Amino acid sequence: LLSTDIWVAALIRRAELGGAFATVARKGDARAGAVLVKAVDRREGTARLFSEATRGDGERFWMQPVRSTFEPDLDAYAERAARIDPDIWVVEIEDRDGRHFLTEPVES
Repeated sequence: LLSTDIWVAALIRRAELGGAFATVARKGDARAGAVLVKAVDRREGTARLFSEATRGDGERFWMQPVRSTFEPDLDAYAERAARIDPDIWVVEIEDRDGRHFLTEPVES
């Protein structure tokens, strides 16, 4: 369907327009690479990590494959994810409200 780099450009653009700091921490495969999104809440001093999942009808949503108030656990997960999948993208978003700027549904 849509090349990952196009989707990543839209996410970065949206986050930057919202006042967040958004950067590509790992540039994966342009056309079909999976994406990890690390959303850091600057105010609460906490962070979340989102990975891709699908519903029994093919609809895309975001799941949290690891949950921790200790940010280095999310960094440990991202490093392992890039060994498991060398085509993976990692996008880090730093926002005053911890917004992830994702348009697809998210698992709380």
